[PDB]
Amino acid sequence: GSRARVYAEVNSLRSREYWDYEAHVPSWGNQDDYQLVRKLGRGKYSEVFEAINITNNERVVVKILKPVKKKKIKREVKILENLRGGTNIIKLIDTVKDPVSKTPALVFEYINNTDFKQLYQILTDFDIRFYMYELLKALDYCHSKGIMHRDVKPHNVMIDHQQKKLRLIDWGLAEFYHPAQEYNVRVASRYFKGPELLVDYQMYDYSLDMWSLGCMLASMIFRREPFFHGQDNYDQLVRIAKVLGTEELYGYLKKYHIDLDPHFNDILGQHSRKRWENFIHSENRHLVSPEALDLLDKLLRYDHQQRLTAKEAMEHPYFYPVVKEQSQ
Ligand SMILES: CCN(CC)CCn1c2c(c3c1-c1ccccc1C3=O)C(=O)CCC2
Ligand SMILES: [Cl-]
Repeated sequence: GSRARVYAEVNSLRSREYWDYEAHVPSWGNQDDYQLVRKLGRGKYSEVFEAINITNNERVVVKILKPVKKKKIKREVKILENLRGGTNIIKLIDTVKDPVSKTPALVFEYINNTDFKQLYQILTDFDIRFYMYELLKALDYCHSKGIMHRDVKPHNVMIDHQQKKLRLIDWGLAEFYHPAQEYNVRVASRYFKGPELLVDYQMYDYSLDMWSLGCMLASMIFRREPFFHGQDNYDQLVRIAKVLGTEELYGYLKKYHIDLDPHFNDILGQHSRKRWENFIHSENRHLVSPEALDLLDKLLRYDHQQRLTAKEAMEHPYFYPVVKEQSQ
């Protein structure tokens, strides 16, 4: 099977209530305290608004949750509440309901997000390190809290590039990691889906997020965003395999006794593992360092279990400038 190398027992060592989100009973505050100001976005299961808490004028984000089973709501809420105070995890300010419809909404702290599409083409090397480190803090935090985000992607990484403030948002796909639990591979967003998802390996873990983060890192340092630009989940793996190599994919599959969806036979082709330096060009050269590549190489590994953990990634020399700057 497969087990997270870290935080594999977080949840089992905690009270069941910590992870038994289905048993979680949110205290649903009154959404009437919030004035929706503007739609910020809409997901499959929610719409998100900038809002003002009219009681204290606090600008917040209200994520109005769509008619999904309350299980997923409880999951997100419980996860968010478990992650409360987690570094760079979006702060769930409150769980509120329209007091009449009882439609639940999550109130999050407001972040002035810098559009990642533009941001990622202008990040400096240090910025990337900085933000990746910030994101890793969130991931290490949530992983340490027994939670996989499972949808790490730029759209879920709010970066206020003015305040250098990063929040990992949208915990709606997040799940508690329980060793040996088989999870839905229909998580994350295509370009950020780890190979494990793409090969329907359900016994994944926090390291899925590290793949996604690796994808983000790759996109940031290489400025190819998304870095692995699959046209669909199949092609996503092909795109990955075109970089990480098909023999390496097969070794991964073999290690986890994964058999490919046979549809991959006629599309994976045969691809040598590419040197990450292959992605360096004049316009990203300044973002790419051996340390970045080494880190990336250790994140974008098929073998989810061999990917760096968030903490390991944070410990990677690539972030030394950030840590050094953090201290000094
Ligand atoms: C405003 C910038 N969009 C960029 C994609 C993020 C919108 N967006 C979402 C969420 C949250 C946000 C958001 C923006 C600012 C602060 C806090 C939050 C959230 O919690 C979700 O949960 C569900 C998906 C959408
Ligand atoms: Cl799942």
